[PDB]
Formats: sequence, structure tokens, C-alpha cells
Amino acid sequence: MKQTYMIVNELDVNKGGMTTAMLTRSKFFLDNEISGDIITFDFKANYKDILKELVQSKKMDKRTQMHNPFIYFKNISNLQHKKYNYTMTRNLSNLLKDSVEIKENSRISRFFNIMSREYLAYKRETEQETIFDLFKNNLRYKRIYFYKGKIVKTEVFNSDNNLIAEQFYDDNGYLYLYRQINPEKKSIGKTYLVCKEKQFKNNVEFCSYFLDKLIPDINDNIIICDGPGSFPKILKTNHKNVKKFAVIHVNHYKNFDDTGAVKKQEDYILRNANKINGVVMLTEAQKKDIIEKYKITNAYVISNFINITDDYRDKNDNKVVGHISRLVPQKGLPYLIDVAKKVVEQDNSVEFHLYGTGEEKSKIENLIQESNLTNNVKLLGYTTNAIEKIKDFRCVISTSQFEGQGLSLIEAMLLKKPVVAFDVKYGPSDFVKDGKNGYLIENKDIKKMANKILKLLHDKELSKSLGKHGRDTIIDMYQPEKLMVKWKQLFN
Ligand SMILES: [Cl-]
Ligand SMILES: [Cl-]
Ligand SMILES: [Cl-]
Ligand SMILES: [Cl-]
Repeated sequence: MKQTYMIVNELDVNKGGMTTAMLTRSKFFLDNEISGDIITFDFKANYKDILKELVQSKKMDKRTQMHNPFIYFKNISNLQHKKYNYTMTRNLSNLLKDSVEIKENSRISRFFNIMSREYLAYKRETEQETIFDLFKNNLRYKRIYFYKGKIVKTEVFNSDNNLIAEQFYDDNGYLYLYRQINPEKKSIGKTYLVCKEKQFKNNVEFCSYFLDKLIPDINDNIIICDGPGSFPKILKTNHKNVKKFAVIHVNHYKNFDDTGAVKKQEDYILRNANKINGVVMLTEAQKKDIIEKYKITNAYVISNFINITDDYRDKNDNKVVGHISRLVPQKGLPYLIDVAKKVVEQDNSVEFHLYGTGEEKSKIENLIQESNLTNNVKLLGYTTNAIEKIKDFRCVISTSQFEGQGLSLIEAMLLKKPVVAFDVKYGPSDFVKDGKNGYLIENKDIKKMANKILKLLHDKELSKSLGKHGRDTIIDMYQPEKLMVKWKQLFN
């Protein structure tokens, strides 16, 4: 009879560990007769296709449902009419009625009012999607989005081409939701629900009302806030009986700040711990650090559910050092290239395969070229099947400067791969056993990391032994039954 709702701002493919962790948790909860649902708050006209991909890629259980304010209010609005209203598309065809189409590309075209001698619109047509940008005095004031033959959204722009309003349309062609946007802050302001003729101060108030309409106020309903940015929305609900929990997925300390400063979103959660049933941390070390500074009495440690990869035959016998992560400063990728320099200096046969996408791509490319390591260090971009790539690595490394739990290393260890990681807050210290399943290195010590990389690369038998112990360590340490008991204890 227990229903859980796991909250994050958005769900997509090629998302990080947090979304994977929520989806894994849902699967295990559902295997234990506990409904686990996902709730998002963003607009995606193609959410159906994303959810379809997630379930077919086996990342999402078929019984895991996603609720969303746009989907929710659109389905309710669809009941209000029987026929499709074409007023919007008629208004567009009326604007371009006295205009000539000048095809600029195969996809792009421009509309020129023969009479007004003014270019009124730009159109871009792709597969299942047509965009119209509307212009007056050579200034865009509106964008119209056609998806699957119908208008799904319009955007209003000011004279600076900054978004000032958004409008959302139901499957009958009617406006059901519109919101003001702060032009320079790009923050969501006054939101208006057409059906209920209801106004909201901001997106937080609107999403809190959505949660009040979606989740019945009973004790058997549980809210688990995973997305730190979503916490205000769960806190500002009118629920009095629904159990509310917050999961800290990351080192709460301000990134690359040793002043003891804490991230704003995590600070807000921890200062409001008394207003919720409990805060869940992934490691005992993190609980200790938080309890020391915040004096929280409802802090609990439950590790992420670990999907135990099936045993396999390791055929590969190469010198490949692997790394799969989003290209973000946290992953200490500049330290990775310094390690690579020292490793290639000792063996030019060594290759560093870096999978993932992110903002640091350009910086890392420059470092690789500057260090003349283009033949050894390779940015292999985004992969769908990371497990397959890991099966072909000799070892996997982590130069990460902060971690919440450190699941990338756990995944590698389960695939019988040895691991060399920097000892960092809430990371390897729990599972990496020095000389047994890999090597825990002093943070920012490139030489010590390079030494252990070469050690493993030169001793294939050592690598295999360490790898075997890695899988065994994770199997004995992370048993899903233990974690399920801890969750059920919180729900009771
Ligand atoms: Cl009608
Ligand atoms: Cl917001
Ligand atoms: Cl911050
Ligand atoms: Cl990770």
C-alpha cells in the first residue's frame, strides 16, 4: 500500500548518476511491492520518446511512471473540447498570406511581404518539427513550435531577443498554461493555469500546487526529493501527512572551496531538515561532517542501490586506461592529463580512453595537444553501452576532487577491473582496499597515481586478482536487501 514519488527537475537519456540511481531504486522498490514513481517539472514535447528509450535501453522499469505538470494539466485541458481548434495556425497563415517564401536552405526559408517590403518570418522544417520565428522591424517577437503536426508551444521575445513569456497548448490546440520569464535573469515569474483561472507568483508555487493536486495527503504516500534544486517545491506543499525525505547525492561542500562553505541548495535542505521526516546520505563520513556543522538528528545513511552486472569472459589483453564521466571540473580531468604525461613518458604503448560529454571538452583537448598526447589520450565522446567499453579496459581511474558515493568506480569493480582513485570526500575510502582491489592515492599526487597505473599495466595477473576482489567486495558490501530494510524502516 506504500507509494513513493522521487523528485528531480528533469529526466533525459545521457543524464548523470543521480537519474540512474532513482531509476535503479524504483526497480528495487517495485520488486518489493512499493510503488516508486518519478516526478519532473520541465517541459519536453518528446517526453514519451525519452521514457520509451529509457525503458527499451533497460535503464527504466516498465512499471516506473513519470508525472509532470505539463502532461498532467494538458490531459485535464484535453477533456474540455471535442474538436481541434485551428485558430493559431490560421493566424500564422494570415500573417504570411501576402508574403513570398525564399528558400535559404533545404530546411530554412524566409517570408517577405511583397507589399510592406518587410521580412515577416523565418521557418525551419525538420523531421516531425517545424519552427517559425516571427519578425517586426527586423526584431524577433515570437517563436511558434509545431511538433507532430500541431502547435505545442509559443515563446515571446523582447527587443533584446530575450525570452519574456512562454505559452503551452493542449492536444485540441487550446492555451492551458502561460508564464512570464525575467528577460536577463532567465527566471520563471507569474504562471497562469487557464482551466482553473489560477495565478501563481513563481514556478515553485505552481509546482507545489501540482504536487498537492497529484499526491493525496496520506501517510502511505512518500516524497523522496533527489534533485537539490527541487527541494523548495516539496517543502512549500500543503501536505500534512505525506512523509518527505531528501537525498544528498554529492559532497555538500562548495566545489574547490576549502573555507568550509556549503553549496546553497544543499545548505537550504540541511537548514530545513527539521521540516522533513529525514535526510538520506550515501556514506557515514558525509553524515558525520553534516551532523558536526548542522546538529541534524534525522540524518540516515542508505547507499545507492547497486545494479550487479552479470559475470562475463574478459577476452581483452591491452594497455587501455579507462575513464567514463561528464566532462565537468569535479572529475579533475586536468589531473588525469598530468598522470597521462608521466605514464606515456614511461610506456608510449599506454592509451587513455575518456568517454563522456561536457563543458570541459575544449580545455582537455588543448591540454592533450599541448602535452603532445593526441596518440595516447583520446576523447571518445558519449557511449550508450559503457559496460562494453569497460570490459575492454585494463584498469579504470578517478581523478575526481569530490564524490557523493562514487558509482563509476563501483561499476568498473563489478566488471572485475582494478581501480586507482584519489582519496576524496565520500569516494573510494569505503570500497577501494589498497593492494587488494586497487589503489587509493593521496589527492593531487600525480606520480603515485602514475606509478600504480604502470604497476597494473605491467602485471596483467595482479590486475586480474585485484579485479576479482573488487566484484566480491561490492557484492558483500552492497546487498540490495539491507538497503531495502533501511528504506522500509524510514517509511514505517
Ligand atoms: Cl469542441
Ligand atoms: Cl524554479
Ligand atoms: Cl552554490
Ligand atoms: Cl560517480
